[PDB]
Amino acid sequence: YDIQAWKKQCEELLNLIFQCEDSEPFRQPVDLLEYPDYRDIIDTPMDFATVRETLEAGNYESPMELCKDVRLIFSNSKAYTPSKRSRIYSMSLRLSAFFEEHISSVLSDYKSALRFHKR
Ligand SMILES: Fc1ccccc1NCc1cc[nH]n1
Repeated sequence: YDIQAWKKQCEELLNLIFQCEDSEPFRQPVDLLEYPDYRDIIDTPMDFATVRETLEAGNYESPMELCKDVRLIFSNSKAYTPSKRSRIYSMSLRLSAFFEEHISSVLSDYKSALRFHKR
């Protein structure tokens, strides 16, 4: 029933993601000195520190907004990868599976709580 519970749930999920070794390439913005043409392919950079900071600033209204930004981290990795077998891309697929497995109940509980609020 709690319309605000998603925020702490997302904080705890981001804590789990930061503990995951697979998140290391995604914890901070992609370095343009390491990948000079990054912005020629990727229009909207995103990373987990920017997601956490947006959440902690009170700049997400719902877990769907957070989920859209986290998914952008993974679609950027898929768009920039030179191969479907690359190391960083392979790490993003596992991390995406972990994130989707955990965010599902957060989204369901929030949407259910909001429907109850507007009943
Ligand atoms: F070299 C790559 C292979 C596959 C996906 C992404 C990259 N480089 C960009 C990046 C993203 C996060 N860390 N570095």
